[PDB]
Amino acid sequence: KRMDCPALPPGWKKEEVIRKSGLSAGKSDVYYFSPSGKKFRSKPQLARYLGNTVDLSSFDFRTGKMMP
DNA sequence: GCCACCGGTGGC
DNA sequence: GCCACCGGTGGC
Ligand SMILES: [Ca+2]
Repeated sequence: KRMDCPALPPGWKKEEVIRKSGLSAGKSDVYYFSPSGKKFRSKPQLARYLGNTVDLSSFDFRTGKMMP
């Protein structure tokens, strides 16, 4: 389920998806959804989309929390 | 053509 | 040996 992510700017949501088949079955992937609905799979991709005005240095992609 | 899904690996 | 990061792609 897509859950609100207050660590991000307004509108952002986070989803954890459990892999269903293959040797990695049971592994989790984390996705973030922009307010406009675009999907992001890594902190570099996320940071490039948001740009310099948003400080993600303390941002922990896997947990979705600021981890300082 | 798109994209959800799993596999591969460079850097640590 | 692990995993952040992203490539390949089958099913639509
Ligand atoms: Ca916020």
